[PDB]
Parts: sequence; C-alpha cells; structure tokens
Amino acid sequence: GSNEKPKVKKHITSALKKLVDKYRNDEHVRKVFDEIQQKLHCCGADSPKDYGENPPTSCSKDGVQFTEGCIKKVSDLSKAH
Repeated sequence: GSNEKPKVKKHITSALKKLVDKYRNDEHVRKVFDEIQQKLHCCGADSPKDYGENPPTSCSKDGVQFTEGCIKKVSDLSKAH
C-alpha cells in the first residue's frame, strides 16, 4: 500500500537509456527527446548509435552533427549553477 520510492538525479541516466529505446514506441517521447536533444545538442541517450544509423533531426542542427551524449550533457549543466 503505502510506498514512497523517490528517484535520484543520477537515475536520469537509467531513464534516458530507456527513452532512446522507446523513441519509436511513444510519440510523446519523440517530441520530448527531440527538443531535449537540440537544446542539449546531443544525440540519443548515451550515444547516437542508440538509434542505429538514422537518428532524429534533433541530433543535427544547421547541417551539423552532435557528437555528444545526453546522459553526460545533462550532467554538465546539472552540476553547473
């Protein structure tokens, strides 16, 4: 019944890994991961290969490719204050 299990910020790495995997599973995830990928200038969860060989447009911008992950990128700004 009563069960409160919080999630640590570091857990974001676990969710991201699943997000990139469930990209073609949920539409809401695409638009979300897409906006986050651009704003964070990253591809996939831990890498662009997570998509295979054809990542979303959010992976590129202005004709450029983002050779950086999201799990690490999110941390860069996360720790930054």
